[PDB]
Amino acid sequence: CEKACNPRMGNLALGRKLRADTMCGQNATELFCFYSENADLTCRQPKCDKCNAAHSHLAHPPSAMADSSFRFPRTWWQSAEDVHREKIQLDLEAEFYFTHLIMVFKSPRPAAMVLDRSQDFGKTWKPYKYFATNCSATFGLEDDVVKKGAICTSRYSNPFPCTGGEVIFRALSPPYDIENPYSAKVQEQLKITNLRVRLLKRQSCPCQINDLNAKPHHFMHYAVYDFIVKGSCFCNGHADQCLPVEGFRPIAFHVVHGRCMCKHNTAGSHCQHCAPLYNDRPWEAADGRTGAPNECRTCKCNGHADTCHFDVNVWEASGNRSGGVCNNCQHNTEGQHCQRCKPGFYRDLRRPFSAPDACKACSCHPVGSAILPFSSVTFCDPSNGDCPCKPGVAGPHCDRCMVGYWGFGDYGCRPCDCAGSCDPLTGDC
Ligand SMILES: *[C@@H]1O[C@H](CO)[C@@H](O[C@@H]2O[C@H](CO)[C@@H](O)[C@H](O)[C@H]2NC(C)=O)[C@H](O)[C@H]1NC(C)=O
Ligand SMILES: *[C@@H]1O[C@H](CO)[C@@H](O[C@@H]2O[C@H](CO)[C@@H](O)[C@H](O)[C@H]2NC(C)=O)[C@H](O)[C@H]1NC(C)=O
Ligand SMILES: *[C@@H]1O[C@H](CO)[C@@H](O)[C@H](O)[C@H]1NC(C)=O
Ligand SMILES: [Ca+2]
Repeated sequence: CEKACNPRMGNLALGRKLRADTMCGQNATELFCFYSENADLTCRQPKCDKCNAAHSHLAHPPSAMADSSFRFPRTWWQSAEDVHREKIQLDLEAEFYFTHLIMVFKSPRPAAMVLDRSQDFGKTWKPYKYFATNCSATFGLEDDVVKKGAICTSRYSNPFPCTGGEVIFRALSPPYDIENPYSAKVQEQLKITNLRVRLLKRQSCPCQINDLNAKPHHFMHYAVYDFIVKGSCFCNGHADQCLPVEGFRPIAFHVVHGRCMCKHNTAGSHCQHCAPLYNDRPWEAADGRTGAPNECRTCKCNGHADTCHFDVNVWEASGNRSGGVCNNCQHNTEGQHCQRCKPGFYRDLRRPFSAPDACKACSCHPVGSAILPFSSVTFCDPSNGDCPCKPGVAGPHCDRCMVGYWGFGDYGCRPCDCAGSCDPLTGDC
């Protein structure tokens, strides 16, 4: 995934549970009929059949909308008899991009219905598009067939055709197809966790029943062949392939998954984060317009840290060039970039600094080593490991009397008046 990228588009309906308030034949078996019209608007002979939820070959559950839209016999969900207020809802186990919807009614399309989304797993909902035979009379909204931008539409509400009639909504409206698809403005429109259809009123086939040997009956019910929800895994443009989301058990389908295989040194379920060691500059979504990747930059830690965090104060201090700060410096290092050895250690020039043994422990003798005020312990020079010795004490470790001194002790070494080479133990010449 070199440049800005995106996973494959697909029907989010597949593999997931579509829910509906009701379905025909909930209790016992039920006779049901369908009525459509021909060119002369005369009612056709109604195909009738039995419905029963307990049996697969008679049931019409909501899941019949999420199945393949091209199988041997067409399948459809069918609500209980005599119901107007109905709701179809699709809950997603993660955040996905929703681009455009296609419903396909077997019965006549509803005289009124609305579509909306939840961006926060069902806590809140916000409209997408209203549908009615008259937007002004039903919802007090303008019709987009005239207003060219309205939120309501009668384009998909005509009783004819009484069967196979489709309802459609496209999130990628003229304003949203241009510009960067990952911008804040577009995410507001595309990103969703749920998708809900609320049917408000049924619609009877207004065809002429002249050729009918019997009056219409057992038809007051909703019916939908397919609930095609085109969309894709959301990854902020830092991925082109997704795996299953943790804890998700799907139900002959081509399922769309949500867990992003993140690229561009990003991380998180949707690449919203930077990789743990790549917080040197602020995260940013890939630019679909520009095609720019906007990939996370690594922190400099000299190989003494595997994690780091951004810092706006350090960021501005560098001149907006770098702001990473290494977390939990390993190998006895200390710096912001783990670039120095801690006190009580020093640079081992024999080794490279990136090496684990870059810093070597100090061997300052506790008694022979002098201590500075406002400190209770001696630490060696980090550059060469030389400890500051008390008077008369010598060496890099201050662990023995200087030449010409004796009586190693907590106050250094006494000068031997030989003078003359000393025996450091007794002071004899
Ligand atoms: C939608 O609005 C109404 C309801 O169907 C209808 O418009 C009526 O008739 C004329 C046509 O423009 C309007 O001036 C009246 O105010 C409406 N009367 C009522 C009682 O609503 C028409 O069916 C539709 N078309 C529109 C409004 O253009
Ligand atoms: C990089 O941009 C500027 C420095 O050139 C940083 O300061 C920002 O300045 C802009 C105006 O140019 C303001 O709108 C921002 O509010 C400033 N940021 C802050 C944190 O005060 C800016 O911070 C840097 N980039 C980022 C992402 O912080
Ligand atoms: C099934 O019967 C019960 C009454 O005991 C009640 O739920 C209703 O009449 C039937 N169910 C539906 C969904 O209509
Ligand atoms: Ca179907």
